[PDB]
Amino acid sequence: KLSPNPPKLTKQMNAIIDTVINYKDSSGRQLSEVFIQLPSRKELPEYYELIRKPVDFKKIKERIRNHKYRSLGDLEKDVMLLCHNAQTFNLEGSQIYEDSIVLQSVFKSARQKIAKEE
Ligand SMILES: O=c1nc2n(c3cccc(Cl)c13)-c1ccc(C3CCNCC3)cc1C21CCCCC1
Ligand SMILES: [Zn+2]
Repeated sequence: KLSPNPPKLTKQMNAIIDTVINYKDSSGRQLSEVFIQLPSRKELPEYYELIRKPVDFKKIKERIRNHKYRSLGDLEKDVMLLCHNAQTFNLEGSQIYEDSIVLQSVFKSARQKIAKEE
């Protein structure tokens, strides 16, 4: 039986992503900043050539709003993809690559705290 996303579920998804977006490291840097929006096609076409399924946090929020994720697992898949793409395009040890590893962890913590699924 297909059915709409319960408002409870949508609110959880938004709280989890807000936690990830709002996260600041110990120096006060908001790690999500560069990841909110993809590079433009014009300025970085090689990104769109190398990366099969580009995604940014703007698109993830839109997919929540449009009820494209049907589960926390769907949401996780897109956040993991975002981070995977970062680690695909960017060099090991770069700030962006390292940040993406932290954000994966922040996501997994936020999901545990906010959904309490265990
Ligand atoms: O993997 C990413 N990787 C990058 N960006 C991403 C944005 C959202 C999601 C992901 Cl997963 C990435 C991103 C965005 C904008 C610029 C800039 C914004 C300022 N003018 C030039 C393009 C750059 C980038 C890089 C690629 C180039 C090196 C830095 C990170
Ligand atoms: Zn891959």
